[PDB]
Amino acid sequence: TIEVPVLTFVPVQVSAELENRGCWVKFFDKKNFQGDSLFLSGPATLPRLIGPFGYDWENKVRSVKVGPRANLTIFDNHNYRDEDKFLDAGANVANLSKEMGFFDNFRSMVLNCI
Amino acid sequence: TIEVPVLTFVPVQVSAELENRGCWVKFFDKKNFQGDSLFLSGPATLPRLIGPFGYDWENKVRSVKVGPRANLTIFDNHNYRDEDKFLDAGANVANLSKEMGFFDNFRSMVLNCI
Repeated sequence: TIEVPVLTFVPVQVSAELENRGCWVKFFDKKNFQGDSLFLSGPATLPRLIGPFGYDWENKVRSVKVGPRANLTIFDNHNYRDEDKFLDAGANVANLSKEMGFFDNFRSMVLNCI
Repeated sequence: TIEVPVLTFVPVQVSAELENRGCWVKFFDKKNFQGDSLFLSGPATLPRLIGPFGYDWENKVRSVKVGPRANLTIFDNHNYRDEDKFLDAGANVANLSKEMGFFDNFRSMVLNCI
C-alpha cells in the first residue's frame, strides 16, 4: 500500500529514526546537497509537489539524496505523467537538471522501499 | 530537550501513530478546522513559521487543534517575542484571530508534551 504522504514537522529524534530505517529521500534547495532540505520517508506517492498551508515546492529541488532502502522515480509532468527518471538506493544526484540527464522541474514522484 | 523540528512528508501510518501518541497540534488553513492542515508532533520549538524549499506559512493558520498530551504557546512576534497565548491539551480554537482573543498572525511557537 502506497498513498499520498502527510506533511509534518517532527522532532529531530523522530526524523533521525526514520532516516535510520533507510526508506527516505532528501531534496536540497541548492546543488551538491547544500542549503536546506525537505525530508520524505516512504513508501509514498505525490501527484503534485505541494503541501498544506500553501506549500508549493516545484522549481526548488536542485540536488537529491536517496536512502539505502529506497527507490525514487520522478516524472516530468504532474500526476505521474510523461518522462521518468529512476534513482536507485543510496543514489546521489548533485545537479538535478535536464542538462545533466534529468528534468529542469520534475512535477510528481513515487518513493518505494526495497 | 526541545529543538527546532524537521519538516517531513511521512506515510499516513506514521502520522497516524504520532497522532495516537498524543503530543501534537494541527494548524488549519480555514476556520472551524476546515481545509488542509499542517501536522506537528512534539516537543518542538519554532522561532519562525518557515520550512525548507521556501516554505513560509505565516498568515495562513485560521484554526488550531491541540493533541490530548500537548500544550501550545504561540507568540505574536518571531523568536518567541512579545505577547503570548496558551492552548491547553485537547484545545480547539475555531477562529484564530485578534478579534477572538488571540493574534491575527502569530509568528513563533513552542509545543510541549505533558
